[PDB]
Amino acid sequence: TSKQELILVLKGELDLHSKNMKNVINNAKKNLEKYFKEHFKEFDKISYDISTPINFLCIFIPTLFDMNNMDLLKQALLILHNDLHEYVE
Repeated sequence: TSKQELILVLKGELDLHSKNMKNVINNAKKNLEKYFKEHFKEFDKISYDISTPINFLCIFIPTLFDMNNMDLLKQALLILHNDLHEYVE
């Protein structure tokens, strides 16, 4: 029903394992359970993908939307932002 995507952006100064993908799995997962552990049972799924190693990241968070009130992207927008904000590399 509802579809959302977060245009991530990293750097090409890496040549061994990308923390980007690991950042989504750590968040998309931690966030998911966060709703299941805090709210017991919610309604929202998260996914991600890589758009060329020398271009940009393509995040695709699939959510039905209904009882979220736009309070789940706070972590997604922060994780990606902080990633390209300071460095965290």
